[PDB]
Amino acid sequence: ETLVRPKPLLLKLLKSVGAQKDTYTMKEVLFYLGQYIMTKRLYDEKQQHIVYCSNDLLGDLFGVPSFSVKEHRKIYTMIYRNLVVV
Ligand SMILES: CC(C)C[C@H](N[C@@H](C(=O)NCc1ccccc1)c1c(C(=O)NO)[nH]c2cc(Cl)ccc12)C(=O)NO
Ligand SMILES: CC(C)C[C@H](N[C@H](C(=O)NCc1ccccc1)c1c(C(=O)NO)[nH]c2cc(Cl)ccc12)C(=O)NO
Repeated sequence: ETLVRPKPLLLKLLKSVGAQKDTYTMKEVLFYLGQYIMTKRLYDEKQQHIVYCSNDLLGDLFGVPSFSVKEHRKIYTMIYRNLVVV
């Protein structure tokens, strides 16, 4: 699998949910992002596919006020703008 190196702000976010490393697979990045979204309760309680991220680090990184977990290609792109491959 492709190994990626999150930029400093994304890495800070990942490590806040127990990520240990400086290089990751995209699946690991998505896993830790999910953990962040879950533990901070950023998902809509009625519509769990909706993530709210205005005035959160996640929003500043992704460049959106909210997104749907179903927007896979977009999420991949939003994550990728915070990476570099290694
Ligand atoms: C509220 C949400 C975090 C719940 C979580 N959903 C995730 C999920 O939909 N993953 C499929 C997927 C596939 C490709 C791109 C984005 C998302 C998911 C996960 C995940 O690790 N699910 O286990 N991580 C995510 C990160 C982002 Cl930014 C968006 C979605 C996910 C879940 O546990 N469903 O049982
Ligand atoms: C070899 C090839 C099939 C790649 C595929 N992995 C993709 C992947 O990196 N998934 C994690 C992920 C997916 C979407 C955003 C961020 C992170 C991936 C998957 C996938 O189904 N992984 O199991 N789905 C993707 C959707 C988009 Cl838009 C972009 C990437 C993926 C894989 O390893 N599948 O077992």
